[PDB]
Amino acid sequence: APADKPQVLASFTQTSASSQNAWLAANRNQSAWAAYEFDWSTDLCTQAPDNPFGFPFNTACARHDFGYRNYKAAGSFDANKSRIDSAFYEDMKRVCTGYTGEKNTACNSTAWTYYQAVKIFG
Repeated sequence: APADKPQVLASFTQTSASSQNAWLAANRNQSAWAAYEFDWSTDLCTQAPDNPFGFPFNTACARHDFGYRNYKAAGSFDANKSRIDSAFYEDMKRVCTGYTGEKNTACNSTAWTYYQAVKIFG
């Protein structure tokens, strides 16, 4: 793979909106990133806790899968797990800002539950 793969992987897995935006563009153009041989497989939120109100967290889950799978492939998972989990939480919170009142609180509560369900592993 290219020499800057570790840096590209870091850039796609930060908690910032710009990192998520960069990853989203790559996700839509995976073939353009073929040289990097990233693991683009994801189960979306199928292995996550219940989502009774149906908030659209699929993309949040997808980027979290990307972070986990690729850092595990690089053999440096334990040291990056925290940031990946946090980025996941931030991605979900971004979704929630689109709601007000009860919905906003319910959305943030579901986001917290999802985050805690992965944080339990370490």
